[PDB]
Amino acid sequence: SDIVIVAGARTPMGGFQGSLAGVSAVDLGAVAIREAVQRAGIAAEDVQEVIMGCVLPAGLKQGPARQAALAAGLPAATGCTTINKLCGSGMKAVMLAHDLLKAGTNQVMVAGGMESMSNAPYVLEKARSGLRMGHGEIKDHMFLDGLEDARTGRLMGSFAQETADKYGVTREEMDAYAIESLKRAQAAIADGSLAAEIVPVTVGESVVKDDEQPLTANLEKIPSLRPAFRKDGTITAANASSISDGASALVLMTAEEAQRRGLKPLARIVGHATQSQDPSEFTLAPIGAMTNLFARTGWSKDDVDLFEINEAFAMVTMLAMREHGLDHAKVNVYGGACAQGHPVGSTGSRIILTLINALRQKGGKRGVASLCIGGGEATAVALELL
Amino acid sequence: SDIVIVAGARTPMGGFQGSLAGVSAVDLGAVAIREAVQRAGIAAEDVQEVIMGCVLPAGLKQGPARQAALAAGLPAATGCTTINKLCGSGMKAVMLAHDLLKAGTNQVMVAGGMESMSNAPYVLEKARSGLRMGHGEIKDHMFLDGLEDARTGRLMGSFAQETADKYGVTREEMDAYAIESLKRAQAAIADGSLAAEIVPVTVGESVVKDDEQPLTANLEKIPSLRPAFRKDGTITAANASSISDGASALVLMTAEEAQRRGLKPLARIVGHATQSQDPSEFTLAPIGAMTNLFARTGWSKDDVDLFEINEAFAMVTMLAMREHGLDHAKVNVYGGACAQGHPVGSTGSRIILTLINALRQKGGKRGVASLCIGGGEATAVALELL
Amino acid sequence: SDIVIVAGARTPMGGFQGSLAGVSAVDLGAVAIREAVQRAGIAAEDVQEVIMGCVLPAGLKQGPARQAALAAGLPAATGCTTINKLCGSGMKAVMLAHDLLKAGTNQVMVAGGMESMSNAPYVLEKARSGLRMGHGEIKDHMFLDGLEDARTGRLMGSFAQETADKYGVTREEMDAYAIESLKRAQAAIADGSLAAEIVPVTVTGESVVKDDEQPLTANLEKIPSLRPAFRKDGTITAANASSISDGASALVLMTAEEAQRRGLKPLARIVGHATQSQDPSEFTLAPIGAMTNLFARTGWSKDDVDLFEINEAFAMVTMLAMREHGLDHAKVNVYGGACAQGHPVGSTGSRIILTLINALRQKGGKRGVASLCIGGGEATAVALELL
Amino acid sequence: SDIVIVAGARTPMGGFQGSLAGVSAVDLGAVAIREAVQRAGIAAEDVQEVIMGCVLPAGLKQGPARQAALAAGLPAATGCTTINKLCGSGMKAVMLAHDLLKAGTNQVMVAGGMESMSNAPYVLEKARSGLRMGHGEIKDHMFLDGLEDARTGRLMGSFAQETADKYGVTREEMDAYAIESLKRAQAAIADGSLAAEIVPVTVTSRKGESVVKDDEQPLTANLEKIPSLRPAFRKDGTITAANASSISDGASALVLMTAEEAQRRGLKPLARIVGHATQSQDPSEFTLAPIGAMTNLFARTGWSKDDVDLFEINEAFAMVTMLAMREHGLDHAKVNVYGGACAQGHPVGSTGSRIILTLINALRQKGGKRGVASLCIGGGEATAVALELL
Repeated sequence: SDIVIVAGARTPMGGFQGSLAGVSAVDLGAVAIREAVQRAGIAAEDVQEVIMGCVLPAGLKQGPARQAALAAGLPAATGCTTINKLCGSGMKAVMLAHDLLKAGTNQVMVAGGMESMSNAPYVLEKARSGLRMGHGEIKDHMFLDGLEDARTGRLMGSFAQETADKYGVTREEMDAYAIESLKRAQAAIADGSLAAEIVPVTVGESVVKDDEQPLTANLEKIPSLRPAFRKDGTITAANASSISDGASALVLMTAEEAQRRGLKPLARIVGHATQSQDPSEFTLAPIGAMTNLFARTGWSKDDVDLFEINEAFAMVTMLAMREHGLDHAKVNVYGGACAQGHPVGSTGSRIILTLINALRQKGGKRGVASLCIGGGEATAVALELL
Repeated sequence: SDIVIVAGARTPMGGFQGSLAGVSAVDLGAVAIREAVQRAGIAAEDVQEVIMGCVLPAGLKQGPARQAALAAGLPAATGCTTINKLCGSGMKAVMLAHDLLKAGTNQVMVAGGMESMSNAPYVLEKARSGLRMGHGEIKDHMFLDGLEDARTGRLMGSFAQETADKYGVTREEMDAYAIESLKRAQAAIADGSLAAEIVPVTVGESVVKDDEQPLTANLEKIPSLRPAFRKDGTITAANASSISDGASALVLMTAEEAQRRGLKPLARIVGHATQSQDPSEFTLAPIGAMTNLFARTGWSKDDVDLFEINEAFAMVTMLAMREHGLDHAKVNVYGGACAQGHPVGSTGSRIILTLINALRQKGGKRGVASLCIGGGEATAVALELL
Repeated sequence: SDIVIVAGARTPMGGFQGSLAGVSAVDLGAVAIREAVQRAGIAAEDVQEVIMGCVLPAGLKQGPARQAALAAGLPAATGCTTINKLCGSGMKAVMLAHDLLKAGTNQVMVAGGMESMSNAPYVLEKARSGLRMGHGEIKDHMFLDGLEDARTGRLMGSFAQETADKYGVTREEMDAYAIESLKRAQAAIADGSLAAEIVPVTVTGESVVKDDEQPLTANLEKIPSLRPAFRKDGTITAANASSISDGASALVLMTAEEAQRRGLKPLARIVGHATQSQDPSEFTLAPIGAMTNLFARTGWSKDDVDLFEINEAFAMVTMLAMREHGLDHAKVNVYGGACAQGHPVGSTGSRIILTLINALRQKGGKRGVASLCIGGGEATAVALELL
Repeated sequence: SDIVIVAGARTPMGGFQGSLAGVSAVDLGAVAIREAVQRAGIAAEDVQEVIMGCVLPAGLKQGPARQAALAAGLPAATGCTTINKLCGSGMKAVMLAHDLLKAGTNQVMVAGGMESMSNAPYVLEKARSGLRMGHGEIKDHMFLDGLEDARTGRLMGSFAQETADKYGVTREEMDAYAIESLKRAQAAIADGSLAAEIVPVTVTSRKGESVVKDDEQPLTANLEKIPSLRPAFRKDGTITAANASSISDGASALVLMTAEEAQRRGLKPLARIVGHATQSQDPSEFTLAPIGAMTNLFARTGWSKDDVDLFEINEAFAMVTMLAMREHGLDHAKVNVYGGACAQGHPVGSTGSRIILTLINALRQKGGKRGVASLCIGGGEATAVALELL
């Protein structure tokens, strides 16, 4: 009945057209799954069902999760499903695995997420039936089906900008938050802290073992960047998370199944929760996400040692902290997406590994991971070390 | 907790650039979702969670399932996920919602699927980074992301031709299955047999109420047509399912939740199962699926009054009927995808609705629905009318 | 020194995705080059150089005039060039051929043009270096490289609209001109007057296209009620403007000495040619200048001219040229023009030369002037007489 | 009428997506023309007709030559034609300009060519009517309309490789001529011999505005790597990136007049054109066309190789120049004396007029009076020009 996380791994996150541009989302997935299975102390053959999140599947070919599982060396006998809950896909994958394990459908599962934003193709909406006469449109798949509101075509960024104005969040405040996340991401790379959640990728040949974007960023240029989403706005490239490539994966089991294998798992899942509201409000949903999780769990803000609230935009984390009265001391201790980027499919499960690793290395037992989700939603997971 | 299908609705199936060509996957999902909710005798605000099948999301804009729920008239408060288990997607959405109800995450869910194969756009792969020099491909998204093996580039039909040669299934055998399926579909259209599962679609403004492909098909010429996947092969455009457009949604609840609302559910989900094996062998996966399903539930084929076994190819239903010793008179009794079409996102849930309709009208009680899946898989669901 | 047209052929003019859409511009040029040379009574090998106009060469493959020449049965020893003087490309082709023969470069040449506006591809401008991120555009080759002004991005019809207003031309005048062109073009097809200039084109079942498509599918009743085409309260329409069109044209040219050396009788002598170049916004007027410059160099006057071919890019082009030069509509485009037939951009310039010659032979004149306007602000004119 | 070259200029040659990638073919055209009309000591207005060679006009907008002239600053009264005779376009523009001048059509013309191979777009053949079902193609305009045989679809390098094989030409021989072409091209750059023929081009980068004054490829070529380069056109071939000219960006323009019109203006022209010739044969034998073209020119002019002080025989491949030199019995010390296309590159639309400018300049500086300029042409052709300094 108690659902435990046995092991996991994430690739480095790559800059846009950066260090993982040579690697398909499927191959990044395969590497995370392979490593998570190996760390979990089980053979490939034991994995009953795979669920992998992926927001941008055009050009990935038939069954991104299925391709990822086989190239991870999981046998044909492992059934696979790819899921899209946008930004939250990765967490939603861990939340479906969780419910399937409590439903008694399976005993060992892989859940996680993958994105190569660098390899999203373009689409021709009128190629098939004919353009006929006159100039036409080639659509960016990542903007069209990923980053843009469907009803109004506006980038999630320009929604984030109306909310930051509404809450009196400042240019300097969001830059201060984004600088601090950068410093923490740099410190964490430098002292070897992230090694324990990372699996290197090899791409003539070359090993990417460290998050690219925080080792390339210039903290000095940050107060002078142009507003990214609205003329004379306050949100920039640096105080919003960057387009990125990465994959993440966990092995979940029932506790009985861990113990039956003689495995000591990392963490039990205490609960999960979902908040859904107007798309315009997506950056605020984690507040809702987390108040639902507190009510379901029994937990309050006092019970939690560490939080991972994803930095989709600096303002998302800051307003969640403010509305829930949290200290930046307890929140994204190793930095986050502003410094490292946001591979939308993967971040949802990635922040769940990061939370564990930091609970383990900083000496906590209880954590909450949470992120906002295009279309106006947010997921949250409550977690205890064992 | 017992898990029940309270109500369900399916659009007509349209042919490739046919009757529903003017309607997006999202809008087909919305017609179906709104009508299921209506038929369940609840309000839109009552649906806590939505999961919808969708194999080809290119061009549909952000969160297909999310756009469908909201255009259905479901509030922003209902949370939404899009899933992809290829031709299995709609059955997998119903399986996930089943397991989430058993886990106690929700009490009311909509699950189903939605495909506009007509409106699948074209994909340009290396445009983003630059083609640099030399010619390139522009990929049919439907082919690349839907119908072709990933590792080989081979259409699933090419795998089905192989398997059928290997099992000694002949052209006249496959065509005999195909002519019978057609007469069942035509009869069922003329009968008014399928008025209870269908919700019409408005595209002047003409209402589409009937499956068009069964009506347009030339029963006469089935044995004349050229082979599809090999110049001397036995599989044709008519003993394989056609490209089509459609959607389908069910309302699922706990037994207790339908009882509290004083609703009369249609059916109980007795259980589900998945089978996964080599991609080249996907056509045979339903045999293994139906074996896992009898094991999981203690059912036998003698327990089953009616089967709905998806006719992705005639040879898939003929081989599953050969290996399980089934009567054709009890399989796909209002026809199937050889006559009607296969909108790959929707068919998995569609056949669950069609199985319940025929059990009610033909007066059985116990039903099995199963279908094959790109990547070497099949899913299976056992239900019982209440 | 004296320069003669020995013979020629033009394909029918097909509509946009109409009768010749299954045929490439290279293959339409091949049909017209082949028949011109059969009608001249010379061997493929007696052709020393080819010059073919083609405004929309993208997707046509290496050397459009080279391909059409070879497909037409001409040997590899015949040198080929492709030219683009926009709408004038096909007249200019004849013009360069005339000068090369004058200069002693060759004794026997083929000159004309070809266009498949139906087969014009789409172009993607940044796909080589990278779109990087964001929505981009896919550009209609026919519009980007043919029909739009490069400096403004404005359709030629948008220039034509402003000029027609400035010169006091009305909806009713242009529609009336364009109904007359329709009636002439239908007459000439039905009574067989165009047979002798046309080479039929067999398509792929297999069938023979022998008649210009567009005058036969035109709705005369709708003309007066059509929406303005290039400005929301304009007078110009799809009907009194020329339509996108497919086809090709080809003439054999020689010095007079070579004609009599081989003992041929040529159709016509070329008395001279002229070019008028001015502001692209004034391109509909440039023919007025072109004919003026021609009258100055030949020593002809309007009154020496028995028949005129003045291409109907727009009905106001021919109207304004007719008004300024004081020409009798009865002596101008006697078998109709491009308002009814279409304007295959690269072919038209040489086509009206062949039509002018057929018209003089059957209506019983001697002296003709072909002129057309050119995108970018130009115009060419040719002086002909029958022998 | 005698026909004189009064003046001309050619842009530096940019490598594929290199030094001139941000300039359109037309902007390179404008720059060459404007500098040629200035050096010719005439006014923009005195130019009555423009003929510009351009092999890849997709995406350049309506009337490439017309835009080149208007942007250079020639008035709207100056008539303009774009021409395509593939690799020979530039030279064809000048031959046509020579003929129209001889025929009395004009007294003052501009001829040349312009190519931006960097900025050639892609084309979708079936997008108009629609792909309907199944995977289609997106074609490289440079390849489809410039560099491959229509009939066979084969790259011009494929034919080149097959002719080299047919004649027994060795990797070593081909590399030895390319090593010499690059030495010549480096030495020409460094002691400023190319300065007189070149008009610099102004470019932009994230650095700001800079000036491109030099041919980039001779400067960034690795001389020592050349024997070690992989073959370019068949698994176990002899032709490579170094012994075949490179894809390139560039424009060139000449002012032509009748000798009378130049006299009338008090100008002193650079050279008279003594004649031109063309050779056409099977597209597979394009690399051999220059041999016939020169034989035909010799026949039309009454000249022999003994009358000729310097030659430019464009190095589309090392083997083009090498086979012409062997068959015409030519001295390599008198052929491509400032290097050629193997070192510098090959903007297909400009190279025909460019080499005529290089040949005049070599003749004034290295000495001599009489030159021949000849190059091969995709589709199996070749043009040649004989000219005399005045």
